[PDB]
Amino acid sequence: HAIGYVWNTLYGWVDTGTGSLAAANLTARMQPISHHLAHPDTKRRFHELVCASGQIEHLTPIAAVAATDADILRAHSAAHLENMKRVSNLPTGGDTGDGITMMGNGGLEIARLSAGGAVELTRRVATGELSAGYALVNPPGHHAPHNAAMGFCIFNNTSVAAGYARAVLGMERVAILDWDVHHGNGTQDIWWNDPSVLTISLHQHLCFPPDSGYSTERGAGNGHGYNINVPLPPGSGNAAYLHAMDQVVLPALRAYRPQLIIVGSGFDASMLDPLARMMVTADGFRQMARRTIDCAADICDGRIVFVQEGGYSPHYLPFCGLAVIEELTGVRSLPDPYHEFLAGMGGNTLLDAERAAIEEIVPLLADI
Amino acid sequence: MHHHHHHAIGYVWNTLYGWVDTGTGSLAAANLTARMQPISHHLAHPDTKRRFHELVCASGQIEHLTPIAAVAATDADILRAHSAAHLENMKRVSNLPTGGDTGDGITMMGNGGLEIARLSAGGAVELTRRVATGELSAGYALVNPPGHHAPHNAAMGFCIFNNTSVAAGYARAVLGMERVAILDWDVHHGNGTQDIWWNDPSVLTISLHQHLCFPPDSGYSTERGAGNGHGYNINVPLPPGSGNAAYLHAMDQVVLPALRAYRPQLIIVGSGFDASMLDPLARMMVTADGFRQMARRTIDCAADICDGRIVFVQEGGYSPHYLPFCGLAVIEELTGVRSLPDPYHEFLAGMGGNTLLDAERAAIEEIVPLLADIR
Ligand SMILES: COC(=O)[C@H](Cc1ccc(Br)cc1)NC(=O)CCCCCCC(=O)NO
Ligand SMILES: COC(=O)[C@H](Cc1ccc(Br)cc1)NC(=O)CCCCCCC(=O)NO
Ligand SMILES: [Cl-]
Ligand SMILES: [K+]
Ligand SMILES: [K+]
Ligand SMILES: [K+]
Ligand SMILES: [K+]
Ligand SMILES: [Zn+2]
Ligand SMILES: [Zn+2]
Ligand SMILES: [Zn+2]
Repeated sequence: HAIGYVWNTLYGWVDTGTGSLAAANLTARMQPISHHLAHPDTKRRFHELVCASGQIEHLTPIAAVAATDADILRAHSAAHLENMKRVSNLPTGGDTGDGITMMGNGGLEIARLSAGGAVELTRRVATGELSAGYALVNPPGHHAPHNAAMGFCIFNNTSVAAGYARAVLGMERVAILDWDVHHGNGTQDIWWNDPSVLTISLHQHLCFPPDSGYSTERGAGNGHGYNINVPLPPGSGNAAYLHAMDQVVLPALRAYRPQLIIVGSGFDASMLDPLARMMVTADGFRQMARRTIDCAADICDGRIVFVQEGGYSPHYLPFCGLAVIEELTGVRSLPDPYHEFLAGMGGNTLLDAERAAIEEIVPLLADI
Repeated sequence: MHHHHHHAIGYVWNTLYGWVDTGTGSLAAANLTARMQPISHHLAHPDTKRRFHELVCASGQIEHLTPIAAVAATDADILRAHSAAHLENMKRVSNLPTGGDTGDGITMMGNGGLEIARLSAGGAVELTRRVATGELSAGYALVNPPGHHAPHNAAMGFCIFNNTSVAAGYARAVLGMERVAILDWDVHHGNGTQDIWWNDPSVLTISLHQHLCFPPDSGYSTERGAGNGHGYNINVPLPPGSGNAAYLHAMDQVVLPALRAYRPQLIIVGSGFDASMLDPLARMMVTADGFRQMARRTIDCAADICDGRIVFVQEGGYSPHYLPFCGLAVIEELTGVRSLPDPYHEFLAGMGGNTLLDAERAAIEEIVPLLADIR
């Protein structure tokens, strides 16, 4: 089966400045650093591993096409789009609104290519040209709500893709499964009132954004029951994540019957990620991808599009990401070289608090 | 500003601590067959600790510190904590043209790397000596390479010599202290320190750590020492996700009672910051304010029981962004000069770790019965 793969060189050129997360701040005594948390290198190393592993030979490279204004407006307000144009047109770019998420001059180009990468892959998987794909995009998306950029996200890539599959490809139902460790508040916002896009987020409870991602956030109106948050406790590893998959996510998808499953695929739930406290290993992500791809095979003719979200371990992210790619190609050519080191650390036993957190969500399936 | 409210607080930073060659790998070596791409910043790159030093300076804290030169630990110093075989092996590895593998396949010394290892251990010793004479009331030795994994007869987990054990050995043998406590709050088990003082009740070793984080299969509460040393090793393994609340409960329910029961003449803290909320090498949720409170508690304990004699010795910690602020917070508790906020405080404050969870309470409670056997 033909597996689409998007990497655009510019994805690795996203300028993350000289700060750690916020900018270098002299009065705060936040010393400048050359590797920002969100530095594009982590995602670049993933791409390079896809290549150096030989996975790329089993992949069909798909060129990103710049997401058009029409594309973006299917997920975002006109005001946000205008604002991003405004910010990117600034001489040296600037603040997109949150004081953290920066765009350099002409940075809109990369934002368009990131969203457009998700769209082009979605387009080609929906035509049946490809069976599935991974769009290794950057900047990420899931924090961008309808009317803003946020949390390194300029546009909500997966929502742009979903909105494309809905409006252009005429699909009635699309699901976005987001397993980036942070809450997909942006995706939740965009599709809040809309039952034609089921939005599911697995995330460390209150990791980022603050005060966001409670399971009580279920959508509104016609969209009520079509947003599912699965907030998990810090220290949740493979057992908790797979339990979440098996108890909530896959039942949710099966209940909902999407024509397309889009995965907001971050790897910041990994054992080694600085930006959360979760204990997922490459094998955990492998199993999560395997489960979702199989579900897609069962319920929507295998139509599944992975779209890169977060993840901040330049050491370990590439192997987490590679594991996902291997599940897509079915070519398994490399061990996770950290497996031995991480295997004894824990996370593979479903703890009672993990179980309880997931069980809280099971009643919500009834409303799908 | 020349009227200070603190006594002399020692501070050790030697330039070479920032020059430890960590190579081109992430954690183990970059390995082409495994397709582990080389990387410019190894997890344990010295920049993280250098950034801590530069923040000590740039914040103005250095103006409230008494800079203390590291002196190279002598063979005699090292030998109070390590075997002649280990010392000789480190000399052998450091004499190799490009140095090499110290034994475990990850812990490397370049040629002449022994000089830095002696300076790291010697930094802890020098500070300890100068607190002991009363010249300094307390101090922070911002040493590198770290120590706590190195047992009597090996280098391990980036540790060449067990710096705090070298310091404690010196306090025992040279300063004639009868009892020394080593409190190790680096997030990983202090297996090395535990090993060194296993049979010896004259050094109380306490480790708080993420359960089985590193080393594997190490750091159980059943590891209690042996012979006359039985009851004088205390492991407090904690669940992943443990934050300020668990750590401070650990301090209050186990650590401080342990120290009070033991009555050391000196407290040495193996001070890592890898339990921080943003560290890649553990899953703990300690913030700078958590470390502040741990430091405050431990210094106050030292004030109460051993005339304030407390020596902090740097261990691990892998957030170049956040470690400096964790470390700053601790040093501010030494000087009482609280002159800089944690700029990450609000970002991290709502993430959690500030509620003592049942599993966290329960893990700590396991250790409480062990206090009864302390001295
Ligand atoms: C890619 O393989 C590794 O991860 C590498 C080698 C290893 C492999 C397997 C095991 Br079970 C243990 C170690 N492990 C390490 O380099 C472990 C470094 C220890 C980090 C802890 C340092 C610290 O802060 N101690 O307090
Ligand atoms: C020093 O201040 C900060 O750390 C900075 C700003 C901030 C400050 C306070 C709060 Br309550 C929230 C955010 N933090 C962020 O903007 C957080 C963005 C990173 C997390 C999202 C990345 C991701 O992978 N999302 O999926
Ligand atoms: Cl002062
Ligand atoms: K919806
Ligand atoms: K998520
Ligand atoms: K002992
Ligand atoms: K420890
Ligand atoms: Zn994320
Ligand atoms: Zn002063
Ligand atoms: Zn450590």
